[PDB]
Amino acid sequence: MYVRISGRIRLNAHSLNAQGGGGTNYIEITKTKVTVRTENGWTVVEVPAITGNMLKHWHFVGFVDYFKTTPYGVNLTERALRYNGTRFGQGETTATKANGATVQLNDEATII
RNA sequence: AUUGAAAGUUGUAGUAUGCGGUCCUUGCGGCUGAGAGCACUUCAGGAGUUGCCCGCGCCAGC
Repeated sequence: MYVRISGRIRLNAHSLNAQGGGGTNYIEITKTKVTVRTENGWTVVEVPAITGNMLKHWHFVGFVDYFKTTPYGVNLTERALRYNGTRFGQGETTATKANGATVQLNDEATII
């Protein structure tokens, strides 16, 4: 099954996907350039935006939440329960399941 | 079909997690919209005008 969704969302008073850190004063929101008409040739304007990484991570969070309750919820990484998106970072060969069982990252079949 | 023929610089990644622009504060105290002032002074509801003129309580009644 393949599905595609596209639409518009109203959204006001949102500090989503800021730039600066917590300890730094004046946390700034992310900006991105877009190209529009303005009843003449093409012009680029800088507008607030939310990156696709943020959306993908929150989809991951929702999927983990809705897959935990299923009877096959044991088949999950321990990092997933922590909402940790770092899947098999640099410098490791084995991973830990949700129940504590170890899994070897040798073949894709067993991993999936 | 030619320095030629095939050739992903690629796959995973939340610049995040917490945080009262807050606590105290009389736009308050005193202050006559007050004192002097005739809506007064002179004015006939007045002069003239018949409740008039004619009229049997009447004739027959032992």
